[PDB]
This record gives sequence, C-alpha cells and structure tokens, in this order.
Amino acid sequence: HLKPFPPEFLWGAASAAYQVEGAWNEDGKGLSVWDVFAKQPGRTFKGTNGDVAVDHYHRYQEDVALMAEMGLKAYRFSVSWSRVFPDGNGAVNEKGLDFYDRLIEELRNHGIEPIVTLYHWDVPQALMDAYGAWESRRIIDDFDRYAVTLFQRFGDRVKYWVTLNEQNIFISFGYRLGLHPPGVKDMKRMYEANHIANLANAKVIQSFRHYVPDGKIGPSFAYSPMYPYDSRPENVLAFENAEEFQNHWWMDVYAWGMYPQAAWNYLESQGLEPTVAPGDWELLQAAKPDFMGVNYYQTTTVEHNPPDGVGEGVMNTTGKKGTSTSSGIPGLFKTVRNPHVDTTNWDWAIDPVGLRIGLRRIANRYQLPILITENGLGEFDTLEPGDIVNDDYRIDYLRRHVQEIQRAITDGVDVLGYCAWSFTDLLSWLNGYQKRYGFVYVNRDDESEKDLRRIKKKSFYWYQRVIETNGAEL
Amino acid sequence: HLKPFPPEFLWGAASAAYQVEGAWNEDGKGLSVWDVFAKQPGRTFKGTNGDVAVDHYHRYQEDVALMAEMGLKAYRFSVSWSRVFPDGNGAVNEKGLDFYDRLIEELRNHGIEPIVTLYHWDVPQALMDAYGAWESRRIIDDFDRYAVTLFQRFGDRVKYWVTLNEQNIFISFGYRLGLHPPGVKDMKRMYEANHIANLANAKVIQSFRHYVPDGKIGPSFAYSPMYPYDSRPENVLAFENAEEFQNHWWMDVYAWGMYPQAAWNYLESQGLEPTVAPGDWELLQAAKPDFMGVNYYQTTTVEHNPPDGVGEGVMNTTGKKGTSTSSGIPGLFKTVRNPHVDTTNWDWAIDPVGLRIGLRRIANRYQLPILITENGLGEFDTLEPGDIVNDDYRIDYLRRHVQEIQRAITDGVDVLGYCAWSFTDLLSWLNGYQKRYGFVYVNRDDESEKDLRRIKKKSFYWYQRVIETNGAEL
Ligand SMILES: O=P(O)(O)OC[C@H]1O[C@@H](O)[C@H](O)[C@@H](O)[C@@H]1O
Ligand SMILES: O=P(O)(O)OC[C@H]1O[C@@H](O)[C@H](O)[C@@H](O)[C@@H]1O
Repeated sequence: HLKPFPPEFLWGAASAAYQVEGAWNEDGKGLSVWDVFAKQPGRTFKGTNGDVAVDHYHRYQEDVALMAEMGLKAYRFSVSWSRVFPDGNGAVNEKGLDFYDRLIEELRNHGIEPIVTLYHWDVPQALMDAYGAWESRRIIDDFDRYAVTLFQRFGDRVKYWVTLNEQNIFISFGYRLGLHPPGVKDMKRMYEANHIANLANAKVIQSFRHYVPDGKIGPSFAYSPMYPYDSRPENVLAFENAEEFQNHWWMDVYAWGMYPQAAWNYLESQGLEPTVAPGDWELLQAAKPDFMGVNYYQTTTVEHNPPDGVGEGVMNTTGKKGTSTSSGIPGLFKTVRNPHVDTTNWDWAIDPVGLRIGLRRIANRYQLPILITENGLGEFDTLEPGDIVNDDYRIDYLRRHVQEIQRAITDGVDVLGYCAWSFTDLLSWLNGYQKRYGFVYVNRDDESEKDLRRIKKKSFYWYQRVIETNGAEL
Repeated sequence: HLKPFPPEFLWGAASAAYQVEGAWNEDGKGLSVWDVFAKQPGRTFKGTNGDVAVDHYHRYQEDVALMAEMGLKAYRFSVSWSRVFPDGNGAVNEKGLDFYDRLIEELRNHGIEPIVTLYHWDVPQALMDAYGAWESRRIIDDFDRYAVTLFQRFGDRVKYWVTLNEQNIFISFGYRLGLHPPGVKDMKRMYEANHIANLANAKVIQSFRHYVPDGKIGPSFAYSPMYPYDSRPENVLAFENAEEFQNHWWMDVYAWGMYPQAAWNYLESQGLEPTVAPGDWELLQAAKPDFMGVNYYQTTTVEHNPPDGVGEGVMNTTGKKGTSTSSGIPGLFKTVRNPHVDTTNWDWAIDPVGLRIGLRRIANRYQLPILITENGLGEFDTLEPGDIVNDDYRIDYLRRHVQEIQRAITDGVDVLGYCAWSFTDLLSWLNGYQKRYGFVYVNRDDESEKDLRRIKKKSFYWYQRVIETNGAEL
C-alpha cells in the first residue's frame, strides 16, 4: 500500500542557461567558457552551439505560459554567471539581473515555484583567462560575490536554491576526460579544482544562511548508484570502491565535510590528492545543506578490474546501441553491462528501481531530504501531421521513475520534489538537438534552425495529468 | 605494497565464560540464565551444558602458560556476572571478583594484555526471575552497577573493554528464534529488549568515561556483511534492505545513537517498533565508543523475497553440509547460497575477502577504529596417536583472513587487533563439543570429560610464528 505524494510536492521541470537561453552576446552578456569552447571545430556535433539555442531568452513568456498550462508546481533553471558579471568579478550588469527578475516575476504571476541553480558549467571565460577559473582559490570569493548578488536580489522571492549542478560532471569532463572546458586530461589538476569547487560550494551555503535565512539550499549531484555484477567477493569489493570513489567522494563532502578515507589514501599513494590549507576542513564541515540535489538517469554495474586493466572506455556518441566499452580504474573497478536492465540507444541504462535504491542510499547514509533536480529520457521525436509528437517511450520512462519515487517515499525517504528534464527541447552540450528531452517539442534540428516553434508532445499531457492528480494517476 | 601490522597491534585469542569456565556452582557463583536453559530437555545437543565446560576456572594457570608460550599479545575473556553478583543486583561475591583478579594478574605477569568483555549472554537468573532481565529498564541500572564494579576493581590494569558481545545474536536468538534464553518467539518483545540493551550499552559507556578515563571501550557486533546475488535491481534492493535491517539497525545506534529510518518505518507499520522514553535519544547519542568490535565469520548473500515468501529457515547444527535453507523477511529479502565461495560442513561461508569488505564498510560509514574480537573456523579435529592434531584447514582459514586484514589496513582501516576464536576448545552453546575452534585441543567429547588435557594443535605453532614476525610471515 503506497503513501501518496505529500500535498506540496514540487512537481517540476528543469533547464540550463547555456542549453536554452541563446542571446549569447545581447544586453551586455560576457563570454562564457562554453561560448568559446563550443565554437572550436570538432568539439560539438555538427558545430552546434548556444548562440541561439532555443532562444528562451526572447521567448520565455511563451515558455512560462506553457508551464502554467501544464500546471507546473516548480521550474528549475540556471542563472548565467556571464550575464550578471560579464567579467566574472567586475561590475554588475543590470540588464542581466533584469532578465532573471522578469523571468521570476513571470513564474510567480502564474503560481510556479522558481528553483534557482547558481552554476551550470558556464563560468565566464574572463575568469579562466585571469586565473584558470576553478583551479584558483580566487574563484571562491568571486563565486560568493556572484551568489550573494543573486541572494540579495531574489532571496525574498526564491525559496529553493541549488549551488553547483553536477560538480562531478564538469570537473571530471573538464579536467580528466577533456570533453568540457577547459579540455584538460590531468587528474592532479582535476582533484585540485574539485577541492576548490567544494570550498566554493561551502562558502556560498554559509552566505545563504546569512542572506536568505528562511530559504533552502543544496548542491546537486549527478548520481549513478553502483551495483556489483554478482556476489563474487572481488566484485562486491569493486562495488565498494566504485561507490566510494564515484559517489561518496562528492556526497560525503557535501553532507559531512570530509572525504572518504580509502579513496583519499589511494589518491595520496598516486600524488593526486588535493592541496589543503588551514581552515578548509572547518569551512567544509560548517556548511550543511537543507537537501541533497539528485540528477539521476541510470545505475552502473561494476566488476573486478586488475592492475593491468581498463582505464578510459569508449563513450557512445552516435546512438548505435552497443558501441560503448567498459571504463574503469585499474586495480579498483571497471564498468560492465548490466544484463538485467534495458538500455537506450546511447547505452544508458533504463533502471527506475535504481532511483529508489539511490534515494534509499542517500537517506540511509546522510538522513537528508532529497530534491530530484533532473530525470528524463533522451530520444528522437518525429513531428507527425497535425502537430502530434507521440513520445510514448518518454511517458513510459517517466512513469516508471515516478512510480519508484512513490515507493521510496513509502519506505520513508523525504523527497521534496521532482524536476523532469527537460521542459522544452534544448541544446545538448556535445550532441546537438536530435536527442530530445522535452515535454515541449522545439521546431529545429542540427542543420535547419527553422522557426523554433513550440509544440506540445503527448508526454506534456501525460504529465499535466500527473500534476493534476498529485501523482495518483500515472 | 602492503602496510605492516602496526607495532602495538593486539594479536589475540578469545573465549567466553559460560563456554570455558565450568565451576558453575562453586565459590558462591549464582545461577545464570544459561545454567538453567541448558538443563532443560531438548535445548542443547546431547544435553551438553557448562557445568564443567573445559574447567578453565580451575585450570587458568595452565591455560595462561600456554598463551605465554604462544606469545599472545592479548587475551579476550568475558566476566561471568553471576560469579560477581550471585542474585544479579544484591551484595558482591568477593570470591567471584577474586577469580578474575587472579586471572588478570596471571595475564599481566606474563605480559599479556587483558581485554574484558562485560556481557557474553549470561545474565543472572535472578534478574530474569525478578523482572525479565533484558525486557525491563530495571536492567540498565543493574548492568551499570555491575560494570562500574568491574571498572573500579580492574580499571587500573585493563585498558581495553567490550560491553555487549553480539547483542544482535543474544537478543534475536533469545526473543525472535527462541533458541537462547528466555526462549521467546515474539518480534515485538525482541525489539523492546533490543532497545533496552542499547540504553544499557550507552549507560555503561558513559560510566566508563568517568571511572576509566584512559581506557578504550566498544560493543562487539556479530557482523555478517550482506551481498546482493547479482545486478538485478530487485536483488540490489534486497541487499539495501538486508544490510540496513540486519546490520545498520545495530551499528548505527552504536556509532550514531540513531536507528535507520526505513527499517524503523517498516517496523512501525507492523506495530513492532520499540517504546521510546524521554531522554532515550539523548543518552544513546552521547555514548560514542572508542572502537567498533567485530565478530566476523562469514558473509551473507540475498535476493528478492516476495511478500508471501520465505521467513524462518532451517539451521545446520549437525555438521552435514547442504542442510541449511533460506531465511528472510517476507517482502524485504531472503538469503541464498553464494555460488562463488566454499562453505564449512555447518554451511558457514568461507569468505576472507568479505572481512576486508566488512572492515571497509565500517570505516567508510562510521570512521571508527575496529577491534576484531572474534574470527575462527569450527571443524571436527582428529587426535592422532602421540597427541598430534593437524588442523591445516584451520591454519588455511585464519591465514587468508589475516591476509585480508592487512589489505584493509593498507586501504586505510584502523584495525587495533585480532582475536582468534578460540584459544582452547570450548563448549558450543547448542552444538556441543565436537565443532572445535581452539588453537589448543581439549581432550573431552560430548559424553565424557576424560582428563580435559590440553594439546597444542598445528595451528598453535602457526599462530605463534605469526605473532613472532608481527604478521610478516603467514
Ligand atoms: O548528451 P545528452 O543525452 O543530450 O544528455 C545531456 C544531459 O545530461 C545531463 O548530464 C546534464 O545535466 C544535462 O545538462 C544534459 O541535457
Ligand atoms: O559455530 P558455533 O558452535 O555455533 O559457535 C559460534 C561462535 O561464534 C559466535 O557466534 C559466538 O560469539 C561464540 O560464543 C560462538 O562460540
């Protein structure tokens, strides 16, 4: 017998500024590292970039109206740092703030709760130029100044805040895999910047307590819960290493202010552990969040990986199902296909039970409320005659995940809300437009920009009915 | 490249008073619940009881000389509460204290560190008679009076103390399975007695901080780390349930003073959650131990268990392999044979890597030092002519477990010592005498005490060499 979703459950949907806004150089916006990076040839699919994206900066009023039509309880978006401080640390750009003000007012005028993400991977290029951005402790006070600017301006209207979105992704992709700005493949630098981002997170949560005392704040972690392949003890040990190295490495810092000891010792034995200054641990331990943000898409099954074995594997860029290969850390673990779940054509696991598991793991380990900040299915959508997009695949994925959330809530996990990814179709960081996540289809592809018109998918009306029946009808 | 065992590592061996001492009615000792229980017909194998056991009460000087020959760094034993307080809470039996004094003096005169266990399952019968022993809050102050009696008498000479030995066993065998005193099969009463024992534990740790400010104290948990059968999401979820319900339920209280939420809510949904009084959480949270004691023998693998599925299973007390059957909690999990490890004739899994996994889990979750208070192999031994016992099976088991301990130390786990179960052969609570654990064979069986003579097994000389080389030679 399931509990119902609490009466004030934030039924949400989410975006990211670079992925949706466009207007990349209007009203005084400075350059972000993604403005620069995406124009480098060969980085992104068929050269797609966020110059225009889906032009939400100009079309937000149409977008919020569709949200109100849908009946969204909440909308999560990120603020573009380079719209607010074109220099990163220089003078405030009033026009930048004014856009987010207009957006927030528009949201509230329709009874939609704003959830403001501070950082979704678009640090101003100037800070990378001036001092290497996340590799310098200077970004801690510059990021604080930016966050306090937003707290003072919108705190009276915004209850829910997310600090760093998927810090493990932009640190890892940006400094170990070289797929994100700054395009580095250096684990020593990766863990130095990661440590500085941890301090940045902690500093702004401390500021938030001062400036928005009645608000709620937390980081948002890209969580792939780990599985052992089987009950072979070496495979279970590989799972212990994988969950600690991939997940606790970040979530323990967010929740407890300390790195896990085994992973630290392994990094130390390699000279990879970050530099620590007096006052780091106290700051990290003094910044307890109100919730853990969770971006969830899939789980990961691992097995034993000998000292000889797998390192970086092949990511699935194409959509040809089966093209991924195992990634691992030699001596600790390597990934392996989970034979008991389906995958998308990008080899992403479809594992809605895995979300319940991950929600139970966070509650069991940290006793924190959880805000699900991202969950969605990316697939090709066909526009059929009569403005009909039948994305039954997307409905099927979202339904099973929402069902497992309800089971998690019945187990006792405190889930604050759920933000589907995404509200409209948007630009993928590297893969363009054809892998769509939206409830609302946007009329463009990789070649033709067309008119960017919004078209309600079938999933839009499915989810309209979910919010209407507070989840009782799925 | 492995870290060495630290220089003051406690290379130990262990026993329990009812299993070893005998002298059940000598020198003013009162009846314990096990004196009474084991003499009820059908409770124990061939009617074996602890009237004589292996008569360590009279033979402790010989046994300590053998420990010294082996070069034992530490000896862990339990104190028999009914020797000290014959009626549990009245006047002290000075002859009872005087035995443990002579024992501790004998250990110290041979340079062996005593590790005193306060409680190994033998509460005096008079407290069971007066108020039902662990089922009444009366036991909190009675157990405290007894603990403080020991702290004041021996605290000058005993640094390391264990409070409750395997609370999860004597509570669940005593109140859920009905296999131990008081022979109850009632889940509601089980969780009430369990909660009272948590309070008694915390209360004596509080007293210890006053009376033995330089000592180290912890409870000892019977730890079987859980494994999922495979990467099927329903089986990983059964693993999350199993590890929380069987393991976190006790260790979270010990380390954090808190029950885990999902397990609590499932018990509450069944009317089984314990009665909580004002001040309970305050006491439980304010009694941090210096270390987590760990009794480890095996891991347990689990799979999905439907709501109509498995409950109590068949236990193996005969010694014929393949007799055990699945046990579980309907709707949460059930056990299943791990196909990737061997088992003993009593169906206990042989999983030395599981010990590394369990030590890693404790350090990862609680960041506590660990004292391994029990680990060993129970098997039939053959006394061959010339008083020779070749127990290579025991050496093989201890060697691989000690090997995995070193890997855990190298990972960063703070292991304070290792107490092999057991120093001499002793009485098994239910299984009689033939399932032997000792380094030292004792010449007796289930039908005759014979001459109770002590005979060093082959594993005696193996462990002697382990200690002489501080574990460099295994
Ligand atoms: O590469 P894909 O399939 O388009 O997935 C990208 C999505 O994956 C998530 O990791 C990001 O938080 C989103 O910003 C992004 O939209
Ligand atoms: O294998 P057996 O004979 O059932 O014994 C298990 C042993 O290990 C633990 O369960 C107990 O702490 C010991 O007291 C007991 O001797």
